[PDB]
Amino acid sequence: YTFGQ
Amino acid sequence: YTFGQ
Amino acid sequence: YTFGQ
Amino acid sequence: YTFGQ
Amino acid sequence: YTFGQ
Amino acid sequence: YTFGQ
Amino acid sequence: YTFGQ
Amino acid sequence: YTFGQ
Repeated sequence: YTFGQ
Repeated sequence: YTFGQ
Repeated sequence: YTFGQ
Repeated sequence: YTFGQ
Repeated sequence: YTFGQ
Repeated sequence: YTFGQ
Repeated sequence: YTFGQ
Repeated sequence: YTFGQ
């Protein structure tokens, strides 16, 4: 799980 | 699990 | 688990 | 920049 | 910059 | 577990 | 800059 | 700068 912003 | 901003 | 900002 | 694995 | 594994 | 800011 | 593993 | 393992 990867969340990038 | 990775969260980056 | 990695949280970066 | 976010790199997750 | 966030690198997680 | 790593938290960085 | 955050590096976690 | 945070490095965690």
